[PDB]
Amino acid sequence: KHSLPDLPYDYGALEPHINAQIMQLHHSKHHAAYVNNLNVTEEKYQEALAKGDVTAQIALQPALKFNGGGHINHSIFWTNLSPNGGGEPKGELLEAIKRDFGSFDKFKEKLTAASVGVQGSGWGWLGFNKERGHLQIAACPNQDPLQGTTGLIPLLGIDVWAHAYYLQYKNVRPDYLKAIWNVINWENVTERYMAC
Amino acid sequence: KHSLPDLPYDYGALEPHINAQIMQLHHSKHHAAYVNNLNVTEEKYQEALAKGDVTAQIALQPALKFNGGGHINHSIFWTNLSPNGGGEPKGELLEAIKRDFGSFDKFKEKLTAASVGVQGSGWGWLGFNKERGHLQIAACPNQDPLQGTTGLIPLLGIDVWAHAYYLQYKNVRPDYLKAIWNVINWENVTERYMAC
Amino acid sequence: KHSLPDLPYDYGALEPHINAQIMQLHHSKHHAAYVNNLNVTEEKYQEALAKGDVTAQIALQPALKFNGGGHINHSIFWTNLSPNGGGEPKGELLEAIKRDFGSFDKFKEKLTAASVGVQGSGWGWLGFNKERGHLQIAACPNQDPLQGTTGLIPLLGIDVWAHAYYLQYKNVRPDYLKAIWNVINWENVTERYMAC
Amino acid sequence: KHSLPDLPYDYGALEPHINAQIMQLHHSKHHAAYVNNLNVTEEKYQEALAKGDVTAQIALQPALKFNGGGHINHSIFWTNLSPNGGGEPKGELLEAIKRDFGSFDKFKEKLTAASVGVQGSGWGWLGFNKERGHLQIAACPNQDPLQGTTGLIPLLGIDVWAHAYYLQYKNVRPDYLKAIWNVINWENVTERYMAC
Ligand SMILES: [Mn+2]
Ligand SMILES: [Mn+2]
Ligand SMILES: [Mn+2]
Ligand SMILES: [Mn+2]
Repeated sequence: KHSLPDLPYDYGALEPHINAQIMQLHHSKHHAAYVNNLNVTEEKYQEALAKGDVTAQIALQPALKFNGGGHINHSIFWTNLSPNGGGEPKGELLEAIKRDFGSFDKFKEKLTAASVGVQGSGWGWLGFNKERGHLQIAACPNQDPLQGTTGLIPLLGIDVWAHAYYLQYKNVRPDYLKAIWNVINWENVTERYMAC
Repeated sequence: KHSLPDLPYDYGALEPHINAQIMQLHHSKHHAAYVNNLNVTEEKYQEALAKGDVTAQIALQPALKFNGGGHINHSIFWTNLSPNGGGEPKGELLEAIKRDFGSFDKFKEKLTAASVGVQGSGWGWLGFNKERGHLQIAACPNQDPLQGTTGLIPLLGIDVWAHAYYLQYKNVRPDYLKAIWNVINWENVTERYMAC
Repeated sequence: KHSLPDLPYDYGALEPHINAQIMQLHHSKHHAAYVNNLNVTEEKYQEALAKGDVTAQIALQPALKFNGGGHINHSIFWTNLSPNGGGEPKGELLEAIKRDFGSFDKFKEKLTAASVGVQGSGWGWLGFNKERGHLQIAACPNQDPLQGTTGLIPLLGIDVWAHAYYLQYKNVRPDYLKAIWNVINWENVTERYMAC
Repeated sequence: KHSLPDLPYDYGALEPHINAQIMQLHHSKHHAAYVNNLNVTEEKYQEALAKGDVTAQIALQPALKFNGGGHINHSIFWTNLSPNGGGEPKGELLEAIKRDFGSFDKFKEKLTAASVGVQGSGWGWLGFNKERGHLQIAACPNQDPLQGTTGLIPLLGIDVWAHAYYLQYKNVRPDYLKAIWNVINWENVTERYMAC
């Protein structure tokens, strides 16, 4: 069982950067749909599994990756934002940032470039590479979850699906990316980082 | 060279089914971006080709498929719609429809199911199978063009990228699909069909 | 768990078309590995599902598809071959082949083309489409199973992984394809066809 | 056009690690086919580009990637091997390997893992990342070229297509990988490394 997580703010807490209408639809509609479909897919897989039905398992697994990934991605995203967010990180996170990307600006520039460049719906990720021990930027198609498909540990995600910005910024993703920086919860990103 | 095609109507000609704001953005912004990037990609490929630079050719070819496909898909789409559209087809097209899908309703039902089911951005296609000589429904991811990636001849396309309906129907694709039936130019679809 | 099925004949029963060495390697080494790995992966997957670990499930997915498909594909393949095979089929399978492909020779020409044209490792597939009600030819990459990833019901499968012909026909697949027609078990393909 | 490069040594020069039969087949049959097909595809592509036929270009894409990559990958591979190869590298390539992987043995352990773990046909790739400035290991499906699809500059390539080891090591890739370390041309990998 999986559930739709309650936000730690209210829908309008991020205005004017991300309007309340987007936050409400994104949470109670889009994320809700992924959780519901995820639960369905996984009561189905559990019975395909019990019967040893390999064909059903494999047919199931675009559904499970899309909805399961949708749940994982959005669950992290909500925690990645805050009405008291914005600014720059401090401590080991900032030290690591300029160590792997040169500076906070270069990092910001590369993450923005990765998110805006996604063809179609997708996500832009700052991740941690456990093996190599360094920060890394990656982009995922649709709702493919970062860790499950790449191995990298997710620290910060920028959702570039049209439903995350279109009603407010239309076709101009650059404006969407430029605005979100003001509400990123660097306190949460650092927590994620330290746990690695 | 490729150019942005002039519409055969004005932006508001399809109201209330598809509002004027969507038609304007979709044409002068989204389609325009694909044509521009397409032309860039193909003056680049032409010089990669002249130098025998295989690596550059292969690096180029997500760009070319995405923007080139974007141009092809939208160019057909505009002709697929009409303010005098709607209703049902007549002649050999309707005969072929119920012959391959049972009835116009079953067909309509399956095409709607294919479009609404697309994970992420994509297109739903009624196509013609030259080899087998029958109608066929297919769905393509992002801007992958039907013929170039499937071999099927495109007859009718339903664009399910959020930029084609979100401002008006939000997350409810079913409402978007239900509305578009009233402005489909069956006269154009039949032309496409007869040419096969 | 799953099991390596016994072969319906001796390893050297398909000579000279497919030598005993290949049959022995293909069955007792390759197919056995898929079963063993399939079981290890399923056990795994059962643990991830119990804990609701979506990430573990999504990460497990390529291992399960590859091994699950390996087991499925090969299990069908063994029954598709016979020392008393060869020639053409009779009954309605034959009429269906005429109806959907023109003639038996056109069918084998197209199934051979789909098999030889597989880039890298893969399978050429005669299948049945329940939706349309007709036979259809498809090719699958590596060990992706026909039904699970396509919806088509498998009738006859041709394995074009190098481990199925390289020792005997080297770089020449056409020679392999040409030879295999002599050991096709049409009785089995007919049974599979009458079942759906 | 493109050309099948001559081999820097005789076909039996890598014995007993890679027998003459494989080397002869791999070079004069497989690589030659990629070059020939690459040239036919390019000529083609030149015609489609002249006419501005986007559909023909997009349809041509898998043929060109597969053959173009085949030619690129194999051309690098021949220079990566030598009768006087084997042992370890010296100079800064060695320090870079220590710095980015810990030790030479950890590097070969990881490059071997990436190569043996390739599902189906593919390549294991040592590469250099110009953006980050460090060595990196990557695996590519079938004939997809490293640079063109990844951005990484190729230094050392290990071919795991069955046609590169099956005749000699059958189903056991680890034996093949274990053997190949004896003929690696570190002089060439060093030159490729110093160039970028
Ligand atoms: Mn989202
Ligand atoms: Mn569109
Ligand atoms: Mn096989
Ligand atoms: Mn090779």
